[PDB]
Amino acid sequence: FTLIELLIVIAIIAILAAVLIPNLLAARKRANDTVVTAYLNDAVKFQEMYQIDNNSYTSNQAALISLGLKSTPANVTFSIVSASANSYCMIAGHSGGTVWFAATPDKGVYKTNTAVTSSQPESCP
Amino acid sequence: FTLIELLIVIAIIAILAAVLIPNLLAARKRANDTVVTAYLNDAVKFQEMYQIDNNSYTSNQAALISLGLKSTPANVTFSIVSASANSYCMIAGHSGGTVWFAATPDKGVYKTNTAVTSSQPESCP
Amino acid sequence: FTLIELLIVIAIIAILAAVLIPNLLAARKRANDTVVTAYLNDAVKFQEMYQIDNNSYTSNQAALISLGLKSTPANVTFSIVSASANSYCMIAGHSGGTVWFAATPDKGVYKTNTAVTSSQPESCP
Amino acid sequence: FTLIELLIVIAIIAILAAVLIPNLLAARKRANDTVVTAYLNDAVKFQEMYQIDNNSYTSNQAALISLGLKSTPANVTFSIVSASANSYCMIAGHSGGTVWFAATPDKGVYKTNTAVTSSQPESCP
Amino acid sequence: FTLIELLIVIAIIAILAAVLIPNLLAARKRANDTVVTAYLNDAVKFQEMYQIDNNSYTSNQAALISLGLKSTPANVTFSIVSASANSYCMIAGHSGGTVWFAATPDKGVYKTNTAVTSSQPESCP
Amino acid sequence: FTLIELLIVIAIIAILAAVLIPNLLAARKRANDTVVTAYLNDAVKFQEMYQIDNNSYTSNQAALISLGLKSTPANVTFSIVSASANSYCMIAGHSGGTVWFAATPDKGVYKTNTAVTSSQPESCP
Amino acid sequence: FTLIELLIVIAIIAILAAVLIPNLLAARKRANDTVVTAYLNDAVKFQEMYQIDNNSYTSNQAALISLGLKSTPANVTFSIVSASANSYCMIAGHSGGTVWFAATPDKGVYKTNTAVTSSQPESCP
Amino acid sequence: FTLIELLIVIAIIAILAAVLIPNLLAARKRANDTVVTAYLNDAVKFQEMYQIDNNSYTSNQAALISLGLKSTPANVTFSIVSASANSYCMIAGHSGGTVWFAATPDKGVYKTNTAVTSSQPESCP
Amino acid sequence: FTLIELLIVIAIIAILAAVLIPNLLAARKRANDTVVTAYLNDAVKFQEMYQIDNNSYTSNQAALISLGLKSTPANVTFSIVSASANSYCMIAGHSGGTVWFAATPDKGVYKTNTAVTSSQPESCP
Amino acid sequence: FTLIELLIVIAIIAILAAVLIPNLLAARKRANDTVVTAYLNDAVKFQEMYQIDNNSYTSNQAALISLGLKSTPANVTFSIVSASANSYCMIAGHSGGTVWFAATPDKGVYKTNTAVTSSQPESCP
Amino acid sequence: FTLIELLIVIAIIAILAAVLIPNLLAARKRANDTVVTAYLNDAVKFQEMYQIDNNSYTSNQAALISLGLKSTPANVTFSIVSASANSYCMIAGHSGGTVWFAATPDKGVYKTNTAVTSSQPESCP
Amino acid sequence: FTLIELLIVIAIIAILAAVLIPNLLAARKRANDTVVTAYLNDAVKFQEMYQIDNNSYTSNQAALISLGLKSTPANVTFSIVSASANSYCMIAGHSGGTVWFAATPDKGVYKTNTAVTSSQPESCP
Amino acid sequence: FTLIELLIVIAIIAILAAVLIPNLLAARKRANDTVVTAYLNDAVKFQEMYQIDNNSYTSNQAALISLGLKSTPANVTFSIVSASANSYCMIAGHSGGTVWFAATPDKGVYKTNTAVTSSQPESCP
Amino acid sequence: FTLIELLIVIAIIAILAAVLIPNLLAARKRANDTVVTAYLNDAVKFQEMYQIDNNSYTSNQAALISLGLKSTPANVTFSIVSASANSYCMIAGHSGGTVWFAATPDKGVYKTNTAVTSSQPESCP
Amino acid sequence: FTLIELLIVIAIIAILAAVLIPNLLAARKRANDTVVTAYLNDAVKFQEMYQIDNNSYTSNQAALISLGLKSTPANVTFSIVSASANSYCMIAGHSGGTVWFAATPDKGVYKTNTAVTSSQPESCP
Amino acid sequence: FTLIELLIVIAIIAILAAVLIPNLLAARKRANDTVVTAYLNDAVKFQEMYQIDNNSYTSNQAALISLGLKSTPANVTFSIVSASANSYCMIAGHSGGTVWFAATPDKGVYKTNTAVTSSQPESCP
Repeated sequence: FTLIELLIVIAIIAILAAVLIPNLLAARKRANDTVVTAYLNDAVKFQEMYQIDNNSYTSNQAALISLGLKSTPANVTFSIVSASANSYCMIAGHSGGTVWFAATPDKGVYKTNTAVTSSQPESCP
Repeated sequence: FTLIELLIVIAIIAILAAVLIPNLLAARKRANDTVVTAYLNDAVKFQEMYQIDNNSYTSNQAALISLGLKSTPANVTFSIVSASANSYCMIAGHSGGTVWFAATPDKGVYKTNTAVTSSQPESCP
Repeated sequence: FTLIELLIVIAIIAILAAVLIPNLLAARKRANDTVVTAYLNDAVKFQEMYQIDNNSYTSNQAALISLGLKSTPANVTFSIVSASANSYCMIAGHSGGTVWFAATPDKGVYKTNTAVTSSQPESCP
Repeated sequence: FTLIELLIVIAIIAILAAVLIPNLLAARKRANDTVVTAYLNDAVKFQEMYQIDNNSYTSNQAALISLGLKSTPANVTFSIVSASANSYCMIAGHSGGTVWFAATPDKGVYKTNTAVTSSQPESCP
Repeated sequence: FTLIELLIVIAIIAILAAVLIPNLLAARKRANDTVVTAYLNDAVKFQEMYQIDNNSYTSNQAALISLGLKSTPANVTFSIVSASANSYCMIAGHSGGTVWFAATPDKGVYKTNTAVTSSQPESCP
Repeated sequence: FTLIELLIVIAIIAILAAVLIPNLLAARKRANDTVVTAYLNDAVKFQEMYQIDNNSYTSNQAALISLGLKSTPANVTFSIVSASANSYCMIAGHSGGTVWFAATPDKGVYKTNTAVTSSQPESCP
Repeated sequence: FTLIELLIVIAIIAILAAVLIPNLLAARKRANDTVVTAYLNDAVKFQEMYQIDNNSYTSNQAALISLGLKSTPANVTFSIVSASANSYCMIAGHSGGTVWFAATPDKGVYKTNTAVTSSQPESCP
Repeated sequence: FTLIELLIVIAIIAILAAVLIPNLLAARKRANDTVVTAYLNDAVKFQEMYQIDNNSYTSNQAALISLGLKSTPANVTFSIVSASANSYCMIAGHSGGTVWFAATPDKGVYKTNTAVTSSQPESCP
Repeated sequence: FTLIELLIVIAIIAILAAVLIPNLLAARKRANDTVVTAYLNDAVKFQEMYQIDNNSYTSNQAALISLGLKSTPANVTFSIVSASANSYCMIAGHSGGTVWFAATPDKGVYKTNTAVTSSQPESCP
Repeated sequence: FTLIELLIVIAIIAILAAVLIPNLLAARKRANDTVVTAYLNDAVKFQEMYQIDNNSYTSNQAALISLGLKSTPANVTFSIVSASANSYCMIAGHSGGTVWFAATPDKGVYKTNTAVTSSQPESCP
Repeated sequence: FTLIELLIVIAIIAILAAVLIPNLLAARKRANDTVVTAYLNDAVKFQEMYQIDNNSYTSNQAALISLGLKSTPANVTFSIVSASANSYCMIAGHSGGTVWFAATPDKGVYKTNTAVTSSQPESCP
Repeated sequence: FTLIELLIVIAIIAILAAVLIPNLLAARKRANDTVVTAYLNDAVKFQEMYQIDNNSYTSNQAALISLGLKSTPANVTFSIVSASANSYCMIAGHSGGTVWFAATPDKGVYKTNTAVTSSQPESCP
Repeated sequence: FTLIELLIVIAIIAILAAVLIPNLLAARKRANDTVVTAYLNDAVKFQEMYQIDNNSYTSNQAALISLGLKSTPANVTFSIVSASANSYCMIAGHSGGTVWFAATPDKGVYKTNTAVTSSQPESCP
Repeated sequence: FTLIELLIVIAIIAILAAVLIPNLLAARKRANDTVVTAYLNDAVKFQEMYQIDNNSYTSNQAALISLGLKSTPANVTFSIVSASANSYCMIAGHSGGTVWFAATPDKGVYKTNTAVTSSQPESCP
Repeated sequence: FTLIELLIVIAIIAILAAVLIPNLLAARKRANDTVVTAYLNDAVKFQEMYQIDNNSYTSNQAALISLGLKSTPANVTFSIVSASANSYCMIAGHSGGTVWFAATPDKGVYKTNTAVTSSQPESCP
Repeated sequence: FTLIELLIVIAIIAILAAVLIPNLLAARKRANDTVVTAYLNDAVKFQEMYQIDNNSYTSNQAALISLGLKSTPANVTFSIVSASANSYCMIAGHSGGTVWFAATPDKGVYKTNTAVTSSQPESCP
């Protein structure tokens, strides 16, 4: 067991420790988008359930939570823009996500061009 | 269980969440037309019942409701234009519908070219 | 139970609601003519009953009503034109009827070319 | 086959059931007068037949019935007032008729101003 | 086939189940009036048939039934008020109808202001 | 257009089909009596015409038919009982009538207590 | 889009497929009664038309069909019991109906206690 | 609201639309016979009125119309065959009737075996 | 959340998307027959209304439309074959229906063996 | 394949397992309301079928089941409050539903303010 | 990067590969029931369409397929037991399903106690 | 920490990197089919919505998009073959899918034998 | 090859053997949570499958295992707290995990504050 | 630099060369199990993909390889036992592994008691 | 301490210095393959992340680096051959490695027969 | 044994004692880098474990140690710069190492240009 045989093993550990460790930040961004997309997909369901009861759409979040929807997820900024009798607009996004996600009845849940680092969209596209 | 196998599953969920969610706003428009058509179809019946009693047609809605007709539905703007001894004209429409629906004795319950976003028709075609 | 199966059912209800509802205004016009023809047919009888008593025909309606004839029907404009010792002429019509109906002893109760929308005939044909 | 098509048919039956049914009470009054006039016309004949036999007129009804005259009709109040050698007076009337009918030789069978609801005339005009 | 696509279908079924189901109670009221009007119209005929036989009108119902008239209909309170030699008065009404219907010879079969919930009229107008 | 709206329409048709159809058998009985009364009234006339020619009354029917009287009507049993020089007796009745009708010169054409279901009267009352 | 979200959607489809599908067999029974009642109502009319021509009622069906009546409907057992000069009795019923329907002139078209599964009534009540 | 519930409702409407619609052509034939019988009954009256004036019967129709008789009805072929001093023969029939109707003084107004589709009878039976 | 759990969910969506989507073309065919049957049922009514006015049946469609009948429906080929004084024949059919529907007074509105893909029937059966 | 690459995959599975699993309890509540609404909609139909037979409404459930209605569904408390000759009131609700559903003829099938956790309504609004 | 760090990663992959892979066979059973329920639900519709045409129910499957129904699905044993004029019985089941599904008009499409591993039910419950 | 212990760890990473990485291309093909099936399923809905408005089917895509349908998905070649008044044919497929998918009203959305690498089908099977 | 060169190699092996060996106990805790989360996620699925069959939720585990669920995993304490008709509560945890995991329908599968070293939660939060 | 200082260094190299060299054969066994588990996990996926296409499971391996699955790995004996329409059984194992691994849909991929030195299992547990 | 004892120690150092020094070049080759395999394994992940965003695969490397991928490693020649919408091919290799490594979606990351001393492969196998 | 033979042996020991003793300080520097790289590699793991629990990254070291991470190694200056919700930066270095080592999620554990003799980096590159 030489020093050179130990020294080359130390050299390879430095190489393997760099390359084999994956990009963590990028992997979480897409998982964070799934949380935003899932919560908006759930939000659309409980909007339709409130439409059965009251014949309208909710401006406030507490109305949707009372019917059955969960509380806002960790590091997520859910915010309903507006809700008329026969329409709605719900913007939501994760802090370390990719982009903001809108949610309307005609277009469904989709993603906008605005970044999560930038400010919240005033109205959905 | 790799990261790539998880990553592609996250990618497919984003695709399925977009395409499988149907157009909600469009689906409700036709259901809203059925509510307007049904209420006008009911309104025509209670107009004929008032014709049996009083030998005339009602200008006011409260006369039709007293005989048996239900109250005006949620997000519906029912409004009788005019009602002579031997005729009537009743316009009605949903706020998030397609178009206004007229209701006369000779033509029955039919739909007009005027949109629900536009103002109420003054007289039926 | 799909959305398309519900959507086609909504489409067929719109078709059935248009075609199966009959022409109400036209149906009442002929029933209104029967009321005018019946009242003139009754008016001819009580004219003959007054002829038994007084040996003449009545100019006024109150004389015919005193013998037994009913009051003028709802939305009907009965009006005796003239009544000599050995003749009479009685025009009558419904507001939402087809045409005016005359009533003389020689021709009986018949219908004239003048429309109910137009003014009352001065004398019977 | 709609409910509205059935409902309007029910409405027209109510109209036709009112107007087409004639005045029954008035129609019978004139037929009842014919029964009184016929019985008095027959009574005058059998008075002349008794004049051939006895050279006088009958006070009692049974004398006229013995010669051939029929019994008093149903709901008729026949009553001979007086009968001298060369004259007679016979009042008669139906209960649901118009007026009392007299019967003398000089004037024949005629009708008086006294109503059938009012009491019987003591002597003929 | 999403949950939201099923959920909106459940929402529309709730709307269609409310509006498309017509007013049953009101529809039967007018049909019940036709039964009362028809039975009184039949009762008037068999009163005239008894007038041919007996020269009077019937106080009891069993006399009219013996000639040919049907038994009293289900949930109908037929009742002859009075019947003189030359007149009659017959009140009748359905339990779940609109109003009581009278029947005299001079006025025919007509409807009175008294309601079926209220007590039976003592005499016809 | 619901199933319940169709089902109630089927229910009302069953009610209207029962009540509005009149008693046919009873209506024909009185018309059949008019045929018997008319034929006996005609038979009395041609008996008087034979009295002008032969100075007697006919026992056989063929003698009356030769003068001008029509043949016996359908479902009618005309039969002359007896005919002396200065009198006659003629019984007649319809198979589906009410009662047998006699016909003598002194009493005219009248109806007897014997029913048409029962056997023919041997002699008139 | 989870498996549990798909699995619950499959569970609700099984529930909706059971409850929303109406009772078809029961719905047709009442429609089948309308066919029997309508055909008997038509049969009564053409019996009266044959009475105008021949002065009797038809035993055979071919006589009624020659005048204008339609052929026997599908899955209906029409059968005239008897037909005298002044009466008739016509039993008819659908194979998958409720009960047999009689048809006489005095009682009109009515339904009997005998079931369609049981044998045909020999004579009407 | 299922498709099957709508589909069975469409099936029942097809059944009810066939059976409930009565035979129109046959119903009019008997009404057309009444028009021919009425016009011949009127023609017989004005023949007797001409007999009072001229001591004969009319060959031409214009003579009867001048006295008071109406013009020939729509779709009716009135035609007087012959008219001697003390007799007459008048054939008449509707185009869509049953048979030709004769009219003589001895037999009155009666119907012949010749059909309306076949040619006009040369002389009355 | 595995790939296999996502993959089986994709497999079930393909199965549910095939089986749950109903036959649309077949469902519309019967609704299209109702439109043709309803329009012919309406056409028969306005033919009878023209018969009241003119004492004949219409060859042209514009005469029926002037009285009150609606315009020809979308994708429907209405065409009156012939119309004599006392009869008519009206063929009609939808482009994507089942068969052509005839309409005569004696047989009512019925369906023929000729298919809508095949040419129009020259005359009704 | 590092431990950190496995560890982050375990972290994302925990996130996806929380968010993607939908609210099951809320989804079933609306499906349970459809079962109650469907059963009451069916109950209203068989109430009208009993009205055809007996001319009344059923207090007991076994009468409705004998006509054709299904047995009470699983975890549903159907209960008829009252049923007069011309009216009815039927309360029903699911154990894990939203609210109780009433069912009257005038208002149809509707939902009340009373919760399914709370006790059954004594009478419908 | 040690061997122990690789060895524990291999150990966790074995654990995750067992637990995260769901029960595939059970998931397909319920999807297979949906295919059987959907095909029977479709089969019930085309049975009603054949009832409109032929006034009966089909014993053979080829008759239902000719109207519009699809071919039998993969690994499904559809088989109509019997079909009278006013009823039917249709058993069907998937090879890897749960139980056999019946289909009658009165009970609708329901599931029986017989297993798919066991033989086909001879008649529906 | 030997070189051989590092060397075997490098050897196992090469094995795990090959086997644990799943088939990505195959996984996307089935997800791409879901996008095509979903878009055709949506296309069928908006074809029925255009049928409600215009009483026909659309040849152009822009008509369906104006009603509410989304734009064509990424790497998808949607193309309507033909659209008559009462039918349609819509072929669609993904570039990296499995096969082309047709969409007609009678057969619904189904997959054809033609591959996505091969050219587009001219007409649907 | 000196002793000092061997001695420093022995010194570095002691350093590398300490630092490079990862925390095994902590790595397994999160993998153990995945086993508990996966088994509860599977348990929720088979609870919904039992809800399809029996219309309730299971108290016992053997009912869920009979449907298809696997046996309880090694070193896992699965235990269903309660299961009403329309709800359930299932606590589960690994012996060397982090915390207990609950599982209800409304909240899904989530983790509680109670530690695995501490006793089992009596009811879920 | 003594001989004893060199001699002890030679002695320590002999000790370090024995202890520091790990068990290679045992380390590969678990890596070989991962290859078998991964290939069976992949085999289960492509079995579900063939189920989408053909509605069955594959007996032959070439069918799975054609869809996308890789060739059999080096020193691995993959072998499908049986594959019915709704099930499968796939045994596989490495030559220098631990035990044979089965793969069914209900149990997933699991390991059996049979050793790789022993013969292949005939059927999976 | 002799010269011979020193001389033999010098002789053994020459032997130990030859044999104990391992093959360095060969040890690095396999570590260099791990760097290429790791970078391609990372490259495959960021290709799937670009597929989520743009619905395609990247031809240029800068697109993958912008998403999160690291810069090309030292002495590594990464080069994307081609990238269509639904596929890709990425060759990469180390200068002192063994062979070139390809990377496609269907086959994953694998090694080719071409040596690193030889030129770069034009397309992947 | 001469003095010169001893003297040359003393001379060679001085030469061998200089050359054969390796560079100790340099050998430890690379081993010290492995300790820093290993501790940062461990620190990255327990940062991801805290992200599972709290949905954030730790600023303090005591939070990471509580989860399972070891205490700071001897002669190592670990120090977390900052830690937002979705990112972190951790600098660490040995006193007798080469350079400071950073540790972020996107770049992994890498080495910076700053020397260990120089002061600690304020933020990672």
